[PDB]
Amino acid sequence: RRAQKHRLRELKIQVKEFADKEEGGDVKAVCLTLFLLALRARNEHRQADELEAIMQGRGSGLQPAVCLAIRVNTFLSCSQYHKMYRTVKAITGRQIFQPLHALRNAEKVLLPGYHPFEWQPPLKNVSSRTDVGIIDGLSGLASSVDEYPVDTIAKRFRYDSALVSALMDMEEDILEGMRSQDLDDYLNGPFTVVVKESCDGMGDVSEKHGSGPAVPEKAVRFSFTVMRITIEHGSQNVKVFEEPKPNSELCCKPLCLMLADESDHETLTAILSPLIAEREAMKSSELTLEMGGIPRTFKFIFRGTGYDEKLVREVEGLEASGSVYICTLCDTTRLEASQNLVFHSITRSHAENLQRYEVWRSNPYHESVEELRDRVKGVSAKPFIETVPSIDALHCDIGNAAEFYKIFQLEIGEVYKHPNASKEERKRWQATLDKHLRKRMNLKPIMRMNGNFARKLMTQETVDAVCELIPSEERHEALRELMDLYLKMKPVWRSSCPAKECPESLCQYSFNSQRFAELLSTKFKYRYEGKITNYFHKTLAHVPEIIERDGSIGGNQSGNKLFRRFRKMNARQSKCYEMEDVLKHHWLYTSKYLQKFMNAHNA
Amino acid sequence: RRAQKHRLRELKIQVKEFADKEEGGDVKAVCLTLFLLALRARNEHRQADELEAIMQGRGSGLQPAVCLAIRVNTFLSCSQYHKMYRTVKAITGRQIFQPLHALRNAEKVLLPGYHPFEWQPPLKNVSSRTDVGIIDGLSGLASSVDEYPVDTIAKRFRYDSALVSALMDMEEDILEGMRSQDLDDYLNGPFTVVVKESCDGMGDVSEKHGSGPAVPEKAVRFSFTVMRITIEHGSQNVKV
Ligand SMILES: [Ca+2]
Ligand SMILES: [Zn+2]
Repeated sequence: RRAQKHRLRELKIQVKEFADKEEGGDVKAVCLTLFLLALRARNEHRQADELEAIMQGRGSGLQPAVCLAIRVNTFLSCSQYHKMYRTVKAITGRQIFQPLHALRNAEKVLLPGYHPFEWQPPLKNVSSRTDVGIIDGLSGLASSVDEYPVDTIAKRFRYDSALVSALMDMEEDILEGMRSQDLDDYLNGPFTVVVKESCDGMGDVSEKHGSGPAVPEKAVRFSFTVMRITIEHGSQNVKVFEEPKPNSELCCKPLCLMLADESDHETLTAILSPLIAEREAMKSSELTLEMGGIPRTFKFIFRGTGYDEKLVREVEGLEASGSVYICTLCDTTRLEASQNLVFHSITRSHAENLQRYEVWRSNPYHESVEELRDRVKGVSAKPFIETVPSIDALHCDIGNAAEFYKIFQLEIGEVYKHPNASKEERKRWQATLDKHLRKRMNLKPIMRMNGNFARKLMTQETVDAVCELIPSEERHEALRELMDLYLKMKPVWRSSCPAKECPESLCQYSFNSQRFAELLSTKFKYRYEGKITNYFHKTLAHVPEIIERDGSIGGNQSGNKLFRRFRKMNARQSKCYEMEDVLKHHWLYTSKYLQKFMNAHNA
Repeated sequence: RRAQKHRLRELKIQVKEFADKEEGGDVKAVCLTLFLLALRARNEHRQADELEAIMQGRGSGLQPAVCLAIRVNTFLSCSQYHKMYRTVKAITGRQIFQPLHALRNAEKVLLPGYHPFEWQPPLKNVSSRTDVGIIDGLSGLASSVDEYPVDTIAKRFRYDSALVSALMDMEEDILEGMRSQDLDDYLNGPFTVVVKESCDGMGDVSEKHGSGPAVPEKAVRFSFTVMRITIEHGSQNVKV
């Protein structure tokens, strides 16, 4: 290049002097065009569009977000990716991948705390500094010796910044969504965003090959998911964005992680309370953003539905499990639940629960303990988290089949004429049923019940096989009608869109459930022993109100295995940088941008 | 195109004159090196050597063996590799990496038990097949319950297979050494090879998590190592 510079210096002076005498110092672009047409005179057009692509960079360039998605999805550490990059860079001569600092900039553009924004109300008790990332989850606790001891490790994001980064991630999708729904690319807000709210612990995360049992080491995440986005034009609203898979593992963006027990109450609420404060400050605010070159405004709505049963009974203030109070919507006792089957409503709310707890504190009528216990309907603790509860179809049909197995046990028992039996007589009845189902169905019995055995039990042919063993075929007709009502009721909560999929089955729901209640209360009037499952109470009573409220009934070892993967593969030690690392890599794993690049094979 | 051609017709005819007067109708290399010098003075050299590789004729895709090398050296599973391969194929359009078929093909090429060879002695108590690799280390130890009971799993090669495979992939090294130390390629042997051997146990190799410490399971590899290849020609020998 030095001797080429010596042979080409005069020509270089001439081309730069034409550049500054025609364009004004634009030697690069004119050099591009003259070399391009110098190749175009030899009709090698493949190389011409190739040079267009490499000046475009969209050829074999690999924009750093793509290889970042590759490294995150394939679980590569830094040294190995550096090895792969330098080896392919050496063997091809061209630099097809990217180096590490560009990868760090490409990940710094996707973390929380990068884009600017503001809020039309000034967001009381929130620091308006706009470049905060992973902060300490303890919000400045009091870890000194003279204080209450707490040895947990919690790392969190601020709520608003993570919401902002999630919206900036789904920016391109919401652009093409509002294009596809026959509207303009220019449109001010307000976009109203409905957000799923969830929390769950992932059990044990310890890995000890020996040294006895090491540590139980329970931990728990707190996460959210953007469910749907909507917008009006004048008075007509439109769903501008809907999510296809709500409960999947690729759309659960985490706020905070802590290594703590799920039931360790005070530490849990002490870490989770400032995020609650941020949520309630955010409930009555207005976000303003600059995504599509123009400002947009945002309101928000939060649905706390992603909780499980033991946790919602714990963090709202109810009894754990051993009460007479089983319904988290209706105040029906266990006594009345066996008695009244469907005629209830939804009567539990947050503010009245606060009022009931204040009644439990004050005790204004100086009554005794048990009448307080039935007056407040199981309210014992101060409520501190708003939560709208729901169900899932696995618990519904597993409670159904757990009833039905006992129904067939009493049906082979002929217990209507044997008012008592020995327990081992019922064990022999059960064992004859087991031999019977193995000899007819070829089914393998098991004491534990999962969704699989429960789902493959409910067939017309198996209920035919079990009613063929019993005489008095009015019993066969009774279980036939009963199974018919069951299979009618099944795809209602087994559709995920029952307002649209099976509206005929959605209608006549109170009609068929009242029929089935009349069947169980009159014909099979021997199950009435007071034993009733809360799952069954929810399937009988609390179905259609949940349906008209939401419209849906929409993987245990999922977060924990992935958490062990992140902790073991790519992590720093000392228990301080570790949680920041797994939190950051989890947030990078959960981006819509990277997954959208990652599954490009289907196109 | 015709507009900028009209704008730069003087430039085209000017460097046309300069190409005829400097190197005699050599517009291609002159205009190319002008682009290279300009875009390297731009200090954005990734585009520059990309254009250099594409105008030299450097191939985009690569050998299967290099994919095998980087896969082994990074310790990656076939699932994640296949995901990476299909993503780069979907993004780039053209294919650069390889799928698993040619990988396993070049693998069994490089594996022992594939290439023919012979022995001038007949090698008593040794089989005649040249195409057996991995076998049981038990050598037909009947482990029925009526006999002495063991449980030690043992896998092994055949020794001569390992020797000939080690020779065939050090073949390029000994070729370069023969070209370095003043000889030809058309030499015959007998090449004298010095081989040391070793085995050592490694202590526990187990990750027991069902209940903690189950068994200190001790394993042991047995291995060989070449360290010297020589040839004696005429009077003396030479460490090739
Ligand atoms: Ca040793
Ligand atoms: Zn209820």
